[PDB]
Amino acid sequence: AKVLVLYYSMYGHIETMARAVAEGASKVDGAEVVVKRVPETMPPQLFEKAGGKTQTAPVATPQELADYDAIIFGTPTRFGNMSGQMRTFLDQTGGLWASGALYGKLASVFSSTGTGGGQEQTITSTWTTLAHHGMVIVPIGYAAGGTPYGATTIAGGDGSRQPSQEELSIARYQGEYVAGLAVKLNG
Amino acid sequence: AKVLVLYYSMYGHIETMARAVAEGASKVDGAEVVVKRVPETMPPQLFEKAGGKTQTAPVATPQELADYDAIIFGTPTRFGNMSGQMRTFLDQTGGLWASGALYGKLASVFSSTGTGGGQEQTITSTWTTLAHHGMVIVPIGYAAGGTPYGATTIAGGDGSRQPSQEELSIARYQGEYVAGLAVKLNG
Amino acid sequence: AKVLVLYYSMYGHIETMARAVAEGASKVDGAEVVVKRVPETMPPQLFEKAGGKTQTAPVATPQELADYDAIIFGTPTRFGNMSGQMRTFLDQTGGLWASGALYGKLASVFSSTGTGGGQEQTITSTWTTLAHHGMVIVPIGYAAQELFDVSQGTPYGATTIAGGDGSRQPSQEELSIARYQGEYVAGLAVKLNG
Amino acid sequence: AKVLVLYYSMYGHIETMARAVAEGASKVDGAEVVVKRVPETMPPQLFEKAGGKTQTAPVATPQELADYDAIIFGTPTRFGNMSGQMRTFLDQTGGLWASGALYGKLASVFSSTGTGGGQEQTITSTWTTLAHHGMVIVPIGYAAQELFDVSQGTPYGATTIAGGDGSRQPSQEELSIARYQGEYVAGLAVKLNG
Ligand SMILES: Cc1cc2nc3c(=O)[nH]c(=O)nc-3n(C[C@H](O)[C@H](O)[C@H](O)COP(=O)(O)O)c2cc1C
Ligand SMILES: Cc1cc2nc3c(=O)[nH]c(=O)nc-3n(C[C@H](O)[C@H](O)[C@H](O)COP(=O)(O)O)c2cc1C
Ligand SMILES: Cc1cc2nc3c(=O)[nH]c(=O)nc-3n(C[C@H](O)[C@H](O)[C@H](O)COP(=O)(O)O)c2cc1C
Ligand SMILES: Cc1cc2nc3c(=O)[nH]c(=O)nc-3n(C[C@H](O)[C@H](O)[C@H](O)COP(=O)(O)O)c2cc1C
Repeated sequence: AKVLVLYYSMYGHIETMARAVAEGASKVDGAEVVVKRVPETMPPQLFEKAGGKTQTAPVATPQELADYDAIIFGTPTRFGNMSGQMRTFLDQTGGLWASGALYGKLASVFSSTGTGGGQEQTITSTWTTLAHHGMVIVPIGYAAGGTPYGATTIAGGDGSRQPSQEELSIARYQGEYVAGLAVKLNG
Repeated sequence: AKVLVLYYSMYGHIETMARAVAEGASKVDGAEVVVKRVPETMPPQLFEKAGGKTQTAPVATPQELADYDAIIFGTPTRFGNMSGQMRTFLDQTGGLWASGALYGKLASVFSSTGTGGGQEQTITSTWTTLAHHGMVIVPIGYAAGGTPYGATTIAGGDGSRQPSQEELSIARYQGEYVAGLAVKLNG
Repeated sequence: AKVLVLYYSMYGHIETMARAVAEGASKVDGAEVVVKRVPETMPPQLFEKAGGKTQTAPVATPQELADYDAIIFGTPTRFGNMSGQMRTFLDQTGGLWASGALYGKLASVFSSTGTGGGQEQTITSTWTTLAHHGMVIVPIGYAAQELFDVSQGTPYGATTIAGGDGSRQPSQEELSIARYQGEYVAGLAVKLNG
Repeated sequence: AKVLVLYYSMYGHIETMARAVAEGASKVDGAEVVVKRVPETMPPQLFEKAGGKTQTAPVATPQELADYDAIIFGTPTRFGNMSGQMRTFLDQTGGLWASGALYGKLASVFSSTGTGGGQEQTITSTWTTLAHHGMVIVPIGYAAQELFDVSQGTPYGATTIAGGDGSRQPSQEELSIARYQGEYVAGLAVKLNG
């Protein structure tokens, strides 16, 4: 089964989580794992002014999402929604929608946040879009700051540092668990 | 694989939908289907005053939910949430939660509504509880009044009549599709 | 303006928060503040065996919600929804809905959780119902620090952590935010209604 | 009171609804009403090829949102969320968030959909962001029939159906509800701010 970890990061928190998700997924024998990012939509000079961390993962196209049995989506919490970049990207998947291309495939969501709240709403509002595509939605439940909706990191914004070891463990779990389901369903 | 259709109905709309869901599930060779209701919490005299339709399906206990590979939950739209009866029932599943008993099992949701709106919020707010239990959430997507979140019936409240043939077809689809996934995952 | 703080509590956490909300509301001259609870639905023997806490607040009826200008709703988080007791109570507001009785009145929500997870969904899923009644929804955002009586969460409404075992009590930081919510909502109620 | 109707539209459906909202708002004496759009993010050539509609409204900046008492946000439904254009615009409100600039101001939301599905989630997921800014959320409920200029949906905000092919235009029933929303929000804005 093929697993895509697909993410948006501006300051590297989701980037770090994505690597952990992918490590977890790669523990599953039957699973082929790939990590890609959605495009940055901000002009590089605006990204740099804002202090962004340049992302180097390969860039996904909207249409290649069809190639995978499971897609694990990472986004920062942006006032309780996914980022504009992820939203712009998903707004480009209309052509898949029309064809059923993601129907029945597994979807799961991870996030990162400051200490203001909103991470639950980010994850569940991202589910909604995934449901329009007919994707099967995988929460993490009581595996575990924490939500049962998906892994999170609390990045205590500004002088910000880094995901905790416990946070990265839960992120690894989410990838291992999603990948295991993907192999059960698809070989 | 074992499939439970679990529902709450006061005026029979969800009752009618549940039968359709179960017909759909029963089309799947590997699937064993059972229909049960959550208890009515209103005193019978209060139910009758309100014009309720007496429900006769067997009553589920909260703990027997553990026996099934997939659970398809039906609730009327009540101001954009599940009914108090379904909420009281799910509030009794704490003992399962604690043990992981529903973790990884499939969950899906259907609803009924008047013409006021709220059906989307009823379905997605019910998902949230299912996620706390670690259940895998199955939307219906573009199979289809309609929502991709789950089957609905628009019961145009008062002088109310009945689910449409197209509505009942989508409800059958939801059971067939959920049951098919349950057999893929569990035999 | 008349402000109702309407709550459900099994183990006292929301009760403590309700009292805080009401204290904040009472700071507003011209706000008349009342605290009531929704009925317990569990048999008393079961409530007692479970260690539920007895409470002095008067029990609300659904009808009387019409008599206020603002209603601040408190509920524990039950798997990311309001409690079955609050849901069952709100399901008895159909007659009010049909007459418009709560339309345009102010509404706000507070919660409690064991370990954090779900609190945002509890608050926003309760907003849904408030919107069907046409109530004006008041989130708390991140208010100016000087408006809190303790020097310092969610923007959706005040919350408290009860711990995994239920033994934690609300901190003065948490209670300060609850007091702020009541004062802020009551302030708006008087601005709109005298 | 100053009321901003701030919208995104690709094919004109939300533009038509915005104009309706503004017409309703303008009925309130003392309400100063302004309509602006968020910037298009697609390259113009791609917008044109896709059949996007050109529009006269002035383009808003994020900063100027601070200058209003009420903001009524319009967005098409994009898989049950606001559009990437509105999301990208709101993600540029961090400086306003940090200064409190929108706190306590009134907010309300309207939408459009192709075939119905998702509209409720678009509106309530936009409320989330408004709450992070501490805005007072105004749903429309089911208002008294006599307040609509056409004799007669969701309670969360006005909506319109564009059809599967995008060719449907908003009905006078739908537009009446949009006009109501603007008049009702503007009325509240003047009650609160003069
Ligand atoms: C536009 C904007 C909105 C934000 N909204 C929230 C929020 O609602 N709650 C929160 O706690 N943090 C919020 N933050 C902080 C980010 O979620 C946080 O810094 C996250 O760790 C960044 O992930 P990244 O490094 O992958 O970009 C927001 C940041 C931005 C830029
Ligand atoms: C307390 C209450 C709340 C209601 N809320 C809504 C609503 O938000 N939107 C709606 O369109 N209908 C609403 N209705 C109507 C019911 O969803 C509808 O009648 C449904 O078909 C009943 O299903 P049942 O026959 O299975 O009870 C509500 C009804 C009740 C009693
Ligand atoms: C059925 C049930 C479900 C619960 N779900 C959650 C949950 O989703 N998240 C959580 O952190 N705590 C949860 N709790 C813990 C409660 O939120 C906690 O008991 C409550 O906040 C206490 O408030 P009270 O003392 O006013 O009853 C749950 C408790 C029960 C009984
Ligand atoms: C990426 C995308 C996703 C969409 N998702 C939905 C949907 O979830 N539900 C729906 O009914 N229509 C959906 N539509 C149709 C739009 O909501 C419709 O084009 C929009 O309401 C038109 O408003 P406008 O003319 O102002 O752009 C979608 C359109 C696009 C381009």
